[PDB]
Amino acid sequence: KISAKANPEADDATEIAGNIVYHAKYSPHFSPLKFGPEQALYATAESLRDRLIQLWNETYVHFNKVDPKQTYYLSMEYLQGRALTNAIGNLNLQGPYADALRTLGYELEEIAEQEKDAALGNGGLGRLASCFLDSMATLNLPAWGYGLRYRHGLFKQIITKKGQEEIPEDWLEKFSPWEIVRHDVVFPVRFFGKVQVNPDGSRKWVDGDVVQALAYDVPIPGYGTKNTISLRLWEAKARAEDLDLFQFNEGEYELAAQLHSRAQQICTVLYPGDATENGKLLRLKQQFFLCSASLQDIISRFHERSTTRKWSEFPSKVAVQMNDTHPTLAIPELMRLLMDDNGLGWDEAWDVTSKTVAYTNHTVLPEALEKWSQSLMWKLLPRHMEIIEEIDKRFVQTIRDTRVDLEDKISSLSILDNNPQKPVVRMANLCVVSSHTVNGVAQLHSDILKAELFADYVSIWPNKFQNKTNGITPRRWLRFCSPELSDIITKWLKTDKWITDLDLLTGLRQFADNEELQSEWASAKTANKKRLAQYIERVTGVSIDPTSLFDIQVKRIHEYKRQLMNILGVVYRFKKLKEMKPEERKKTVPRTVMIGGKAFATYTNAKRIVKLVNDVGDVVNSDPEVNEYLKVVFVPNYNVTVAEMLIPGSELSQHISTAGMEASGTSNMKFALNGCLIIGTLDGANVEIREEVGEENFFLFGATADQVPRLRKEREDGLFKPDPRFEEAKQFVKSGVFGSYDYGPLLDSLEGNTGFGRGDYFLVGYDFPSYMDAQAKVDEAYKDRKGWLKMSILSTAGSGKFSSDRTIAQYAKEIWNIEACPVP
Amino acid sequence: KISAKANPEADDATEIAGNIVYHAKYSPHFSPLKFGPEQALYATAESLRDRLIQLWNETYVHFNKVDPKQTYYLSMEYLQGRALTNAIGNLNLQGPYADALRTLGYELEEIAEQEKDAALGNGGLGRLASCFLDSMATLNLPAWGYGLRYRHGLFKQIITKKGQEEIPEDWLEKFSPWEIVRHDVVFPVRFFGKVQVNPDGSRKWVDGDVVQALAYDVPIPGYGTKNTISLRLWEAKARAEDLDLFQFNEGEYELAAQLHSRAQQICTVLYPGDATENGKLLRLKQQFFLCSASLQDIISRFHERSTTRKWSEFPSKVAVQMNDTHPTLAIPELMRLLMDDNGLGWDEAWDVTSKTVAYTNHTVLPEALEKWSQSLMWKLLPRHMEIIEEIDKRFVQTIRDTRVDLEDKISSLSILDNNPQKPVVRMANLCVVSSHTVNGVAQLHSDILKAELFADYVSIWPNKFQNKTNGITPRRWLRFCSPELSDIITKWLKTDKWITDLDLLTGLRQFADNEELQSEWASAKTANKKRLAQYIERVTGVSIDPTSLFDIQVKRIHEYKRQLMNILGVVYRFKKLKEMKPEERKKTVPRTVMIGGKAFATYTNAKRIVKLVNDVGDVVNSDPEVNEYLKVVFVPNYNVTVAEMLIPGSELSQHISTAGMEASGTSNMKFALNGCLIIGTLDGANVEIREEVGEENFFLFGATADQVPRLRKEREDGLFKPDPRFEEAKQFVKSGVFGSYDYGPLLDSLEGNTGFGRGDYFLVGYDFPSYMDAQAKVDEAYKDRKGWLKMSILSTAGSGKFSSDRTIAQYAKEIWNIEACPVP
Ligand SMILES: OC[C@H]1O[C@H](O[C@H]2[C@H](O)[C@@H](O)[C@@H](O[C@H]3[C@H](O)[C@@H](O)[C@@H](O)O[C@@H]3CO)O[C@@H]2CO)[C@H](O)[C@@H](O)[C@@H]1O
Ligand SMILES: OC[C@H]1O[C@H](O[C@H]2[C@H](O)[C@@H](O)[C@@H](O[C@H]3[C@H](O)[C@@H](O)[C@@H](O)O[C@@H]3CO)O[C@@H]2CO)[C@H](O)[C@@H](O)[C@@H]1O
Ligand SMILES: *Cc1c(COP(=O)(O)O)cnc(C)c1O
Ligand SMILES: *Cc1c(COP(=O)(O)O)cnc(C)c1O
Repeated sequence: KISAKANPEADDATEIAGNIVYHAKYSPHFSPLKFGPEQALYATAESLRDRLIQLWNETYVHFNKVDPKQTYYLSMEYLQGRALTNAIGNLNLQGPYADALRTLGYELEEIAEQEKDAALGNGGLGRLASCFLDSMATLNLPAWGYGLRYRHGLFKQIITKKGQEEIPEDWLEKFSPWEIVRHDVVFPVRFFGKVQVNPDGSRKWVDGDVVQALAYDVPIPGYGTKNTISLRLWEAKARAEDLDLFQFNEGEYELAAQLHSRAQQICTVLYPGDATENGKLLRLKQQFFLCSASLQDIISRFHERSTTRKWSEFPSKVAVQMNDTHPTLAIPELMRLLMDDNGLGWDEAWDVTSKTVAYTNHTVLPEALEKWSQSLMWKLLPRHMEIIEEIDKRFVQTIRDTRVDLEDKISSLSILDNNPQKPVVRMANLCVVSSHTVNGVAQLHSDILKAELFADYVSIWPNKFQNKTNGITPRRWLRFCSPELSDIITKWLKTDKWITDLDLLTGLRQFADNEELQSEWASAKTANKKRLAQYIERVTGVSIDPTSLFDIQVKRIHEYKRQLMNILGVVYRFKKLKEMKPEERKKTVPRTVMIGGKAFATYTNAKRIVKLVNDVGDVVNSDPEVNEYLKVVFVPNYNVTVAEMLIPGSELSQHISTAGMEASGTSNMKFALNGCLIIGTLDGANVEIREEVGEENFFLFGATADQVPRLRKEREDGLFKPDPRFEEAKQFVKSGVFGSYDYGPLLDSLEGNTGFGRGDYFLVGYDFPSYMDAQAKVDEAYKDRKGWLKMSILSTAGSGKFSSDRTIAQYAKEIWNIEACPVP
Repeated sequence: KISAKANPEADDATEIAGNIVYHAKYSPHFSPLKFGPEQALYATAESLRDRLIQLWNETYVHFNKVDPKQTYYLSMEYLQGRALTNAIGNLNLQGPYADALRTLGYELEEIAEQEKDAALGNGGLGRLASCFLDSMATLNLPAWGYGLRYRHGLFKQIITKKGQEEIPEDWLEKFSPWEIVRHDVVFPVRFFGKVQVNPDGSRKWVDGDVVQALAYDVPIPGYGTKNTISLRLWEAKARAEDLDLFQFNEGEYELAAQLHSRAQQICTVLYPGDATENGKLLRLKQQFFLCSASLQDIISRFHERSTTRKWSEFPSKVAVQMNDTHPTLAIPELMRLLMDDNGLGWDEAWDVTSKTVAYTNHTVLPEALEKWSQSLMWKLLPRHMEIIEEIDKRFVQTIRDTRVDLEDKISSLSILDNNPQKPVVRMANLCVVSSHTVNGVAQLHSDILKAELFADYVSIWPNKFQNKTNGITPRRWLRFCSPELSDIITKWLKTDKWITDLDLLTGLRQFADNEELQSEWASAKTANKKRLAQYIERVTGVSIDPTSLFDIQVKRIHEYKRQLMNILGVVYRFKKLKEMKPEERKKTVPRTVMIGGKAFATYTNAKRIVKLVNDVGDVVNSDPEVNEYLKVVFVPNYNVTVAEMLIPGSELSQHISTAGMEASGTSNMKFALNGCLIIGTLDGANVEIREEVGEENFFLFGATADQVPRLRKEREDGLFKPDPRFEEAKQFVKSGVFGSYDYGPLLDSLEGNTGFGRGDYFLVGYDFPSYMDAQAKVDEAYKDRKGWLKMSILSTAGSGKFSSDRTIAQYAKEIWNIEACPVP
């Protein structure tokens, strides 16, 4: 009935309905008879993109006129998730859009479910990046992100009888309605080739392969602001003229299209397998391609703002932030662009580069810092190796000529490790030496960087090193994912200003004992639990009881994350439930356990752990004697959407990594913000959460990070004494109770005292008893409903500090020296 | 200045200007700073596509409600050219769009020049297809075309010092604003695999590769009607799930993506080189892909129109027309879809197939009819070979049962040639045996098919064979490419109804001697010649004199087309001009010779001819003693756009193929319609043109088709006597006058009496003298300006018969049994 009428600025139900129908008809991607939910999604998204374009454009023009110092965030991952709910929310158009879609015959919820997540990231590195973008927008900061437009993500995880199987993502196999292609924004990116030395001493990278980098903008709208910034993504492309027709017409199709194939490879998947030289080269190509395209674009915008400019202004007008060591090549690439393409001398280009770049480190373990073969780097990126060797020459000369106390450490401090067997470039060393600031992501992590990992560098530059505690946006992670709870918070604080000033949540503490609030709290959590139930049934086929305790663990599958401990706990609780009399079973607290996460495909034990969880669920969930008191579900394809479904409905979440292994952990912060209590080790963000929410609202257990090496040494000296419940759990897994899959090889990782891959290095067995004791505390606290709801309210009430708004403001002031630039 | 305001139905300058700016802003493909000619082009096209969508939709719905019999035209080529001018013209929005672009700061002409031709075809087969689509739309016929969405055409021709070089077309490297993707219209297409026999006797093609066939519609608007039909184009695609991640992550990138690569190959170029087994298989895959995707879509639309349907209705509701033998596989594919996917028995599916399919043949030479190795067919399309062998078994049984006088000819009449040395499938035989109608494309061609090529088949089915003389649309080829001449015609006929009733042009004959008309005619031709001069200067750098005689030959470069005869004529003319006294040179008619066309890349002598034309021009054009009387220019990258520039400005065109070699030739018709006289052999469309325009208005020469074999035999018997002027032309080319390129090997094709590639089989030497005598007649006729202009007017006046509207109306009534279905 509703007729097409374009209105790019539609802000009421009737105008918005007209604009959606306009796109359906005049921006078609389907046959015109079809107006199903999927077609309704694309039309709605295109209706919203109209407003996004207006704002993006206004923002671009304003930043152009003002010529503020601008920050560019370089990341190999962005976990954008779905864009619909967030776009509608930040434009504060919820009611009008929900009403428009109703007049067109749909519930907004159903349409929202059609959207595929943007497969542009994998883990916490990427979701941090995504949260940061939302906060940069909302704080009106002149800042952008750059990334790669990956076609297939890491992988879509499916769960079969074999356990995890890995299939390419398909989010772009029709189209993304959010992105805007910029066919004028193309930069050449080189690979391989060699260095031409000119008579005047200048140098030029020549020959090799040249790919085209094409820009796509993804608009990022701020909450309660016109300010709309960009996640500018690159697509690697060959030109038509790069296809060799002679070869094609001889039947040599692969040779004919070899440039197109190498360009496609760059944006196929994140973290392509790098056991072989091909893979190592591919990963390096992706990092270089990000770096080179992004820096060419940045330099081009710097010049475009010239009202007449001097290169001395560059580090007063540009900040480049490296998320982890993946964008390390920005350092030598910026030197290359300055000196070769722009004529600067080494000293002037170094002064610019060292004042522009900053490095954020996300790791405790020095073994985990990136290193590349010097031969591979010479092959792919000869001119950059020239620049890197010069950076290292100068640095080492300075240590030799000023720090004689460090002479014996030059072999570890240098960027180039000239080990006779496997000479490498130490990318973290390149980052620390070159960057004006280096930061960690939690206080303890940052102290560990200063005191252990980079101590000799701290000695050289005692003001280089800073902390910036991670955070999460309360838009995506509370306001938009839990609207009913958000309405309760607004009502009781008598303001909605908490959405941009999350510290206002402490105003809930005075009401934590108030039974009317506890009632409304409980109703909210229950609603979310029924929605979650529905979802889990939909996607795993298992019915789950929403009056049961929802216990959730969702992280990357990995021995140090200790999913294996959780699952052995479940196996023990199952066994005891089975042995109990039915009269005794009625005393226990019913529980639905939910584990999810992806396993790196080639990581054998991680894949065995996923298989184990599923085999355990298959048995427990189908056992009519205890399945009223316990169910276990492996939740597949964990991504932002899945987190948006689980987090609002969560009651207990598990953050149980071996102490000392986690720098941070932002999912912890999401769960705490949503009233979900944590069972956790004293590690990463758990430390700060427990501080802010109060130790009485947190379930702590396990060895502490300083005990861990002592306890490993006790194991090696044969002094470990396994708890009987742990031994019984193990045996039961080895009993055959969970089918014909031999779990013996997985569990052998927990056996013995010595050997790589043996001796329970992650202290599954040692922590097990305090872990089970904590789970007993959870049960007892759960049975006291009023006490539970009080703890849940305090958890939300104490979450203010974890806002990514706080984090980004600190970066803005202390590292980038940028400020708000609100679009009028 | 002008503000964005969407108006899909914009019909005046101000509304249209707003809609263009609306697309520029809200359908962006560029950074928002840029509004150059290219960006203007895209925005203007999108503005027009708005109107095209409305009409396409209205048309689709109307055909759906009516359930008329509908024709589907299958072609491996469409020469669509540029769409802008044609779209504006058919919507009769010329004035409003030219004014809109002027208010936005542009001339429509400049915007028009930004458009890349759709590289979807190569030659006359494809432009015929494109003309037919325009006439289907204009005559309100329920008819569509199906084609492949080729990414890179055949090739873009560049001319370098080496002559022709071939580069991939790039029309899709940003996007095409005309097409509409239909993500719900996807069909599976199989290759290789094997045939499963089921216990119930049914058979199923299984295994092998499976690609996805995705539809894109290109709207084809009719002149003076709402009726807008489709050229539906297929893209071959792999699914994301077809990428093998294990292999990708092992560094085996080619293996990982091998399905994606085989899908991409299908739509890379037209006519991929087929000397090797790979290429033969790729060409077959392209034909099968077209056929299978198209027929699945047709069957799906047949069912979608059901009001309740019976299969007996299918051939009353569907006609499939095969343009040449490339869609031969529609016959067995339609039997496969009917019997396997839809459950029909052989006899019912054959009755349906034989009444649905018809075949248009375009060939005089039996050596030219497509044949494929039986083994290759078995490998790629096993189920189709099963069906083909059954068709052939039954047909041969029919000859035994009913036409025992043909028993001895079964080995030539059968579809399967079981020659022990080279067993093949004869695709033409399959087409003739299966189709209810077979037609040729000119009266003489059709008589040759009945009397020689398929005589025994005519004997079996004496009503199968028909003629349908080709034609051209007077919209693209007169009304839109020559607006000024069109305005003169309208003024003198006192009507513009000729645009859809081209036989009205005979009303110009009474005026062919009228001095005022001749004056206006000349003025019109002169304006077109100056535009052509500009263009030639732009695209070759050669400055040409528009008061000279413009002599044009534009066809595929080939020894039988006899560009080599033309160029040797030019070389002789140049030599005589140089030898003349300047007093004598002033007696001659100045001439600009223009040759163009593409050479197949591996066809050595064709490429040598392109080089020769360029080397001759380089010398003549830069010779200040005769370049006032002669210039020669090779016009590069001949395509629809180039013909749109040359044809309106042409005075003489050359259609000089060896007699008996051409079935038709539509470019002949386009020239005749535009008042350009023809120097030509008695062959192809020249026969009918000369009849219609009058023998006094045509320059005929050369051997006739009945003489050709006798003359070839005389050459073999050593009785040929070369004309001295021919010999002198040859020698001068061998003199070194045209640079260091040795033309000896090229000319060796004209030497000797026997040998493949030798002995002047195309009668260049024999026809040369009557050719030079005709060119002499042209010069004399040119000097009599009134007599020339009378002949030019008579040429246009007699061109009515060559309308594609006549051609399609005949197909509609006599072959498809479809009728007008005007959209209200
Ligand atoms: O302003 C001085 C100078 O700076 C730049 O030269 C640097 C090169 O760009 C860089 O490769 C490196 O040069 C070394 C070569 O790699 C090596 O092969 C050998 O020749 O030693 C060189 C010096 O150590 O370092 C220099 C400068 O230190 C810029 O390219 C010059 O144009 C510019 O004049
Ligand atoms: O008419 C009913 C019957 O028709 C269809 O069968 C045909 C097959 O589809 C077709 O291939 C061909 O089959 C021959 C096989 O190719 C070959 O192996 C040979 O040895 O024997 C077969 C029979 O000639 O011909 C038959 C029809 O003559 C349809 O698929 C059947 O299900 C249906 O029963
Ligand atoms: C927040 C989030 C993460 C990061 O969580 P960690 O605690 O570091 O494991 C990862 N994936 C998704 C989908 C997230 O939403
Ligand atoms: C009309 C046309 C053709 C068909 O020409 P023939 O005379 O059949 O060779 C080929 N190419 C182009 C660009 C045309 O416009």
